[PDB]
Amino acid sequence: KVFGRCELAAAMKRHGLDNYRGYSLGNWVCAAKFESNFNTQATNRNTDGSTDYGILQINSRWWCNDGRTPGSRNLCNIPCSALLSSDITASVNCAKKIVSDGNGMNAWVAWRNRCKGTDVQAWIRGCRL
Ligand SMILES: O=N[O-]
Ligand SMILES: O=N[O-]
Repeated sequence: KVFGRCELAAAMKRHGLDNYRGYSLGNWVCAAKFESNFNTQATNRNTDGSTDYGILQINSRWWCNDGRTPGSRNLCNIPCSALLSSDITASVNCAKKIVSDGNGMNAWVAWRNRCKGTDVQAWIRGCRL
């Protein structure tokens, strides 16, 4: 599923991401835009053989099991395919664990490079939240 901007913002708010660990809703929408273009089916292979999955491009090296990343961890206790569903519950819950890990949103390369220090509130402007 490819989410609309305000549609994703609303789902993220409903799932409790707005100000989670002090990151405003705009930060999460910005990250999702640049990680996956709001597409829940997005997948990208990393150089080390792991893969990033879903709207927030959650990585199989640490967070999920894709049956092809030998020696990796499954810290969110899910198959990586659960991250590709039209329902973002699994992605959101795993993202909450990731952002709590110690590095905050710097865990997301796209966020650090394209969202951090910018006017992220512009990503939720015009939405009925
Ligand atoms: O969800 N339409 O911006
Ligand atoms: O992601 N474990 O193959």
